[PDB]
Amino acid sequence: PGSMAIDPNSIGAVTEPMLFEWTDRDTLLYAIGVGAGTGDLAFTTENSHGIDQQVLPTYAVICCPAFGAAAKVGTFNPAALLHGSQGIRLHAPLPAAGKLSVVTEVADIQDKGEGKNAIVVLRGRGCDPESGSLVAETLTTLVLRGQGGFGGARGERPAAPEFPDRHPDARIDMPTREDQALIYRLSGDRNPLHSDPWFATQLAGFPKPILHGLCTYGVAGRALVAELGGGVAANITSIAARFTKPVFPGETLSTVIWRTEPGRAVFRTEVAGEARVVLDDGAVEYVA
Amino acid sequence: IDPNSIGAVTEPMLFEWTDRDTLLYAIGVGAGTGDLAFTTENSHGIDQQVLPTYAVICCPAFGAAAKVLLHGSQGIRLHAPLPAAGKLSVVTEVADIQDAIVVLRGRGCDPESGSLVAETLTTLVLERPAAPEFPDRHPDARIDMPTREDQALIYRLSGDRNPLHSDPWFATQLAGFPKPILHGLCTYGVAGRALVAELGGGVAANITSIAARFTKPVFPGETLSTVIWRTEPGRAVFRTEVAGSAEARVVLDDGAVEYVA
Ligand SMILES: [Cl-]
Ligand SMILES: [Cl-]
Ligand SMILES: [Cl-]
Repeated sequence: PGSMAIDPNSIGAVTEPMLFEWTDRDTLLYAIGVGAGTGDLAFTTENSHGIDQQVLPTYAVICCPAFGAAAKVGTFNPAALLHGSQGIRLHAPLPAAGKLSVVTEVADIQDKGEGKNAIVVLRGRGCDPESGSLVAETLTTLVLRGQGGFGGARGERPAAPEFPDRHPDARIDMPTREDQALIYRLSGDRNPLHSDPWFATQLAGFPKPILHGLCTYGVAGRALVAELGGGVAANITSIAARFTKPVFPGETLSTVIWRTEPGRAVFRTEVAGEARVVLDDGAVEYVA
Repeated sequence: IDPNSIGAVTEPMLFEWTDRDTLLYAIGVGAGTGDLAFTTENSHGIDQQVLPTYAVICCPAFGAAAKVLLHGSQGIRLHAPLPAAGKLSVVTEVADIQDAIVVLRGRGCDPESGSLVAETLTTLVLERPAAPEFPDRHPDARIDMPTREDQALIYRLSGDRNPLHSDPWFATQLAGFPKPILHGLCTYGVAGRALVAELGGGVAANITSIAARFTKPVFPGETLSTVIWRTEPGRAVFRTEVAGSAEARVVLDDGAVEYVA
């Protein structure tokens, strides 16, 4: 009776194309959502003198969400990212305003056994409707705590990235606002875990509402765009990370980065205390 | 500016909005985690309320310019609570051109019933009516509300993209300010919030009409201090000031409110 229904026969199941459309208001709102301000007007304005709007590449999680595919596997929440991971890959810049035809898919289902975890992997692909050309990909890895033993394949946990044994090449601090979740939720995730202290505590057990995991991911994304992409959105190709611990709005997010190989880096995001790691196993591909 | 245009009207326009819009507006005018009725829709035991100043967004008088704010004025009057999501049939009028001074009026009705929901009156500076009278005594209330340095970047997402408020280049090299300025309608909203708390009991519906004059500019990050006097039952007058660093700078003046208790 306490078991989660997980279809081990659903790997490969896919959703029909769904059109995601947005205007510049949305991409601007998202940018402010992940903490962009007066300091980077390319992300927070469209009509400033000598500055074309750029779109953060982590916006792929909103216009190309892999989420729809979860309904093929079971009825669990596709967006509960704790202990899970999120990856994005871009093949073109996302325009300030546009449309994508998004299809999703159950990429993988892993059964670690009764009283161990289920792992569900959802993959999103977004293409320009006219040309059919591939714009963005997303990968959402969900950990369903203790829900194994449903008749699935054991599988293989992917290799964690190698973190060089030295000091980080760069530490980018990004503050967050006490009210940040209230703006970030207007990019679509209205879950009251992030906005209602009643709910956050009475159902979820936290002293206060937690910041959206994807907001944290967007903040780390801004730090990576600055440090590795030269402040050029388009120069970040892929970003992946694992969500290890929750963040509270108002906490400062330190993204520690290591350049490993031309066009590649690894990272973590933490909150200075011993530091709490909140994003781990970060991996980035970028154009020099 | 043909002075022949008085009494001219635009054909009706449908203004439509969802909860995202009214929640965004409230955050635009500085509401936060301590104002869950205005900034959330699904918080336990709290129905979303819409700040009455949202009339300036859903009942815009500016349709009438084609037929023709600092230093200008804005008034609103509401006959019903604005709903979190909804729509209005809006019609705008050139109320008066003075000879440069242009007074535009908007009226928004419920499309199904044809019933009047909101009125707005927008005075643009390019008979001057009676200033309210302020009583010679210390205010009944002073309500201080901060703004964030990014306040204008949020507020502009309720429609007004004027680079005056967002682009440092435009503001300093063409418009004559030291840095971008906060939308006057934003300051008005912040004063709106002050009024709702002090005179409305936190119930935004309780504030029926607000009118004020924009006298000096505000910059994002400044604390706006609304000074309020209860005059006659169900009525009050106010100003909104930024505390000097010096004499306090008055940014909204001639403020008059009608509310219900
Ligand atoms: Cl910034
Ligand atoms: Cl939304
Ligand atoms: Cl807008």
